[PDB]
Amino acid sequence: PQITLWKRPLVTIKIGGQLKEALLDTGADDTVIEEMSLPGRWEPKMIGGIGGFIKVRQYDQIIIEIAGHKAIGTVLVGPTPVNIIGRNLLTQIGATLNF
Amino acid sequence: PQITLWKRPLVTIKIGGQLKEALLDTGADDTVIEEMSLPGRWEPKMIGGIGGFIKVRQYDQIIIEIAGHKAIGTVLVGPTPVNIIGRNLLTQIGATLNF
Ligand SMILES: CCCC[C@H](NC(=O)[C@H](C)NC(=O)[C@H](CCC(=O)O)NC(=O)[C@H](Cc1ccccc1)NC[C@H](CC(C)C)NC(=O)[C@@H](NC(=O)[C@@H](N)CCCNC(N)=[NH2+])C(C)C)C(N)=O
Repeated sequence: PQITLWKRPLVTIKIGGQLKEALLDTGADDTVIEEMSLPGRWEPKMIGGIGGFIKVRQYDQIIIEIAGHKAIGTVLVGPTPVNIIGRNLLTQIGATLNF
Repeated sequence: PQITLWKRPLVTIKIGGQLKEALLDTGADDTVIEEMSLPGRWEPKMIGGIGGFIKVRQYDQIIIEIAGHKAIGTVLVGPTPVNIIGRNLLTQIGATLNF
């Protein structure tokens, strides 16, 4: 897929058997998903963004399918206004920005 | 160019008469620049992201050259942690997201 940017780049993902919508974000180092139950151990972390810092639960080596492509890596879960797929996962599906 | 996502995608931009380094942010609807005295009128605006909102000043019709690509649109100036080139300007340089 060659995704143009006139609209927000929304993609369907499947995490924990659950389908959700997420924004492919090249300005995010990591991947933060809204509060949900995820099987596994998780370590408490803090990340920051434009408005400041938020507390998240950190899950390692989670299997996640982004637009059909699979990836296995870290997923942070917490109070984000929107689900974001960061660079840690976008590199796994071989996404690049072009112009 | 084709930008890979192993590292933050940073490019040099030109606003007003100065050179800067900005991050191409596919998950930013808007463009927000670090604090700087740009001549011209503006309106107060509130912008949010992860963690909350920040107050910014809004300038319209500003010309920015990004990666040797001139565009023109609204720029928001405020105490942002990084210069962020959003979709309002990315669509003007014809940038796509491909995986
Ligand atoms: C391996 C870990 C690395 C270290 C780790 N990294 C970070 O914290 C880095 C700097 N932060 C990030 O990468 C975070 C996302 C979270 C994350 O990836 O962890 N990135 C971000 O927050 C980037 C911008 C940025 C980049 C780098 C630094 C700071 C800021 N923006 C992400 C964000 C996504 C959006 C859909 C909410 N976009 C925005 O914030 C833009 N906002 C918008 O476009 C709004 N119009 C959206 C709606 C707002 N309102 C609402 N939802 N009710 C803004 C630039 C105008 C850490 N914790 O220190």
